Amino acid sequence: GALERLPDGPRIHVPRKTALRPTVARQVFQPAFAPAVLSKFDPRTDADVDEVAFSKHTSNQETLPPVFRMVAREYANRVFALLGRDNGRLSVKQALDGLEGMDPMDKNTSPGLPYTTLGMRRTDVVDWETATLIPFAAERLEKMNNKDFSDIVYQTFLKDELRPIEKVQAAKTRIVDVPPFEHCILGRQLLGKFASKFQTQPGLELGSAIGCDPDVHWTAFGVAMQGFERVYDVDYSNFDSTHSVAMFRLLAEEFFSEENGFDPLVKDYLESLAISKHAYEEKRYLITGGLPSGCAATSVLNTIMNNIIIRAGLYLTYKNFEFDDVKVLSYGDDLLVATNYQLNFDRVRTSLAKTGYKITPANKTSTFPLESTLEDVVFLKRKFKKEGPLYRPVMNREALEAMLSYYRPGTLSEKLTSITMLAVHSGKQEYDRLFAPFREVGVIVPTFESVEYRWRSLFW
Repeated sequence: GALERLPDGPRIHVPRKTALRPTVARQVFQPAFAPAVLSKFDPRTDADVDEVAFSKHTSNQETLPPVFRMVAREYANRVFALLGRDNGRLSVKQALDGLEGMDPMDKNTSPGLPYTTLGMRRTDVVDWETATLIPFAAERLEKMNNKDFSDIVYQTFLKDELRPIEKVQAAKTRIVDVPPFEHCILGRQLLGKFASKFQTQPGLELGSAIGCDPDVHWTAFGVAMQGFERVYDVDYSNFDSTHSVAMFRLLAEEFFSEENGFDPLVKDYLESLAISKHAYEEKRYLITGGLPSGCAATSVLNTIMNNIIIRAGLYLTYKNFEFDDVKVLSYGDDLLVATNYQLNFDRVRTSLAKTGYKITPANKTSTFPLESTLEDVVFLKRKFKKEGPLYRPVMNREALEAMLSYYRPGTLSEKLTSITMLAVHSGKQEYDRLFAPFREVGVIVPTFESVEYRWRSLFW
């Protein structure tokens, strides 16, 4: 129903071969993670990755009850009271360069279709100084400006990454959707002003942690949450399903509305995300519902949706629930609920499952605990460790060991450099244990003290 097979087109190349290679650490740590299945003939699975990858799109939740509209409206009122309603569209130059609260558009990333077929890059289709598109791209943009997204095709392929061993064996490989470059430019034009503002004020008050640096913001987040009796963690991750098409409609008319300062065309842009045409080799699918991965605004949209959904679930579960009975901190599929009340998220899970949404605990368990505090929760694979008046993001051990066990040739040193800044919060003994396999074989890795100094100095 939600996945319609269109007529075939030309073959867009899809990578069937991982770029990931094992490090010296793999044989020591032996993680229950490995490169995702990219090929029909992978011996590590019995399933067909092409069938399994798209199975989530075969069914989609048609409708949502009235409570979702009510929560979206109220969440919108709180956001735009904080962020203001100056959310008009940016110019193409402004979109390319970016505003104070956001980076410029990456010129090295894929231009999308049909440019990848013709062997072109983003720098070929636009001049970055003048902000001038080539005749073909200018016509495409003007077409979209007339509310017509008819010939926008997302370049779709399998995501080359580490997955849990269970997902490898079931061929549960994630999908990447790359939109055309002019679709990305339009998207940043329409939502970039809001986004830059949204990503620069992460915290409990906004309800979002998007755009945070965990090194600094863990203290702010932690300090705001420590006064609450309880903090629960919620995971939205679900390979088998995607966002309802109805959710896009709610955001279009309750959140990203003209009354909240957005351009008239946003409704149509959001529709091009909700119902999208995707190219996967020769095959062409029309997919109803779901968020494309490669859209710059994806993680922001997912964060907002999931914030709305958890309160909707609470209203659906508890007749006497009120908006301010909890505080929410959302980041993509990860969510914290801070409250003084005792809440039963097993019951909330049952309520949300009636609307096609799955929630699980953020940790290993299969059931939600009745009691949960700040010290118990996991958020972006990190716990909250108190350090005087500060909080530090202590990353899960299995996560660190998995990251250290594989790499991409060429970028090893900068991967290890990033991991030192994650591993520092686990203490010197653990830090040295994690990097021991590398410097036993002669690799120089920054000392614990050098990286600990850097973090400490952030608050002096």
